[PDB]
Amino acid sequence: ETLNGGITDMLTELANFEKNVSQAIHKYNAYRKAASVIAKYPHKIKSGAEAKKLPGVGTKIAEKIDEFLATGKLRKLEKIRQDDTSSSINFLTRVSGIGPSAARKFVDEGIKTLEDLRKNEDKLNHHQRIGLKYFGDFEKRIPREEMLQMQDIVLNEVKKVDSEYIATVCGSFRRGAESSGDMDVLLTHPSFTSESTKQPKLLHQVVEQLQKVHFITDTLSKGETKFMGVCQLPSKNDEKEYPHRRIDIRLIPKDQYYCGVLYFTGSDIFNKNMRAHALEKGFTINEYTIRPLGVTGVAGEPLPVDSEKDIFDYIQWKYREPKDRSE
DNA sequence: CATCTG
DNA sequence: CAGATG
Ligand code: NA
Ligand code: NA
Repeated sequence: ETLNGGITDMLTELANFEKNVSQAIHKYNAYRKAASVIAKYPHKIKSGAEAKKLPGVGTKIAEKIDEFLATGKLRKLEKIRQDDTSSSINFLTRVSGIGPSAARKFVDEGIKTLEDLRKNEDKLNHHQRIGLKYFGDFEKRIPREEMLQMQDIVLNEVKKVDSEYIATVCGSFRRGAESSGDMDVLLTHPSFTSESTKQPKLLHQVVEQLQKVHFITDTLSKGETKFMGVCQLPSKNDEKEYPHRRIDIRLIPKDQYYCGVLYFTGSDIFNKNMRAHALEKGFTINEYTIRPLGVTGVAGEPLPVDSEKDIFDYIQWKYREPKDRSE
């Protein structure tokens, strides 16, 4: 956690690069396990040879560790931090809708900058056009003071559309947290379930509303259960318009809400432990259910959840307010 | 994992 | 349809 941090980060930068630039998925994987395993390792790695002892770690890495340990740097790390090409890729990728692949094409196409991009909007898809348009906003964090004002509007509108809707805002928003990265809304209705053969309107109906009033301003994507888009806090008394923010809506068959809601809530850490305990309590949990565990190794059957309460009960645990769902 | 592209 | 992005 700090005894072998430099080494671990390195491997990360390294991993990163194999993946992002080179298409070295394998190598890229290679770095990751390594960092993962040095991660656990309890002592002060005092050498490569030492490290090699580790599973996951070979000669090439071990070699790298040496140079690192030996001198506060690594030539490869050095070169990769300079190379304006590889910098391009990390950069472009900062745009929504641009990943590595795209990033690489564009570069070899000669686009490595923001302006580069605008000059050739023509070359981007709807998402990326969008992404370029909001780069700034996209990067800005979401403050709860705003977060609240937004959830206010959402809930009120889903409500009008139909009193039977059930919306919930997950994320760290839900955990407590002062700011957040994007609005994530969970969505359901009684009239939609595991078996219930669909209902698309269920989703497009609300979406409609939001936009109706100008809260939803642009579309990243819109399926029949998921919608990725752009909302915006109606600017008040003209002088201070707000940042544009990523928001997502997702339909769920009622019978599987709470686990969803549980799960999207977090923390990643929380889930695990909670999940680990579920298992101890002879249970299994995932994004959708809670099944009694058979001793044969495994076994099925989704247990019924009417709330987040139902789940805890099951695993016979302390009901956790979202705040303390941290770790 | 769902949606988009082409 | 494969392949990419989130
Ligand atoms: Na991107
Ligand atoms: Na293939």
